[PDB]
Amino acid sequence: DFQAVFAQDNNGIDWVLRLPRREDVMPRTKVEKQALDLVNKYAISFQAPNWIIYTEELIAYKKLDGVPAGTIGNYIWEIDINNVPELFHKSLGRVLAELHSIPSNKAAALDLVVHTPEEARMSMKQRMDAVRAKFGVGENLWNRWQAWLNDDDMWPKKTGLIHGDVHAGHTMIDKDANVTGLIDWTEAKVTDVSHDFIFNYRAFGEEGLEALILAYKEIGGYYWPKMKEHIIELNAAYPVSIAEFALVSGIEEYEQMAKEALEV
Repeated sequence: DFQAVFAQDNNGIDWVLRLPRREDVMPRTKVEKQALDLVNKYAISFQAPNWIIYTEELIAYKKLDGVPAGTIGNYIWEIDINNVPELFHKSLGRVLAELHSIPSNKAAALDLVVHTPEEARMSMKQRMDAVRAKFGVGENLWNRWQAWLNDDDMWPKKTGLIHGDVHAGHTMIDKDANVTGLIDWTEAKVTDVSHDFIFNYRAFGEEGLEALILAYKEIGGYYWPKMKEHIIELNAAYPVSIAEFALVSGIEEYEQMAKEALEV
């Protein structure tokens, strides 16, 4: 959908230019642009791409600081789970807490999706149902999901502005592995903040998840007693996402993957 071009300003500033490959960039990027504008307005403890050039001809922004975390010959490698710097979880907790605290009404005024907590729960229910109607779901997996869905103590009572596509490759870090920015904001919306914790669980296990929760809680982010359990059930609902991708992509490999992951 776009070619990426690095370059430098006359004044020595590094830039990223997005060359559009399709004639519908504007309505297809409007949400991302709005989200980025929002995040840049309110965030001060991390960077997000700031699209100060936004047209059909061109979308361009000043290059963020730092390097993406993890893998990029074969010089730079994925994060070593045996040796994660503590500053990593602490700083990601700081960043997510700031992001998740950005005023929801400001999002509601824009074209971003904004879920109350009840709408986030209902959203998960419907996505599960849709997926099941298309592919079916194994009995034990389905029962686990339903048990989670119906468990009032698990579900958060507040929603916030999330990034929605948090992975190592989307996290900009400095030399000390302090997170300094995030990229790729296409999934930004106001919803269950738990989505932004899934990465830590999957890449770093229960320990990493706990480290992140601890930092987030300590710096003032919204916390509830079953948060960790909830994030783990949300992780257990990943096959919904795989099935969703099979449906939209029509790619057979992922239909196969979906069916295997849905335990049918």
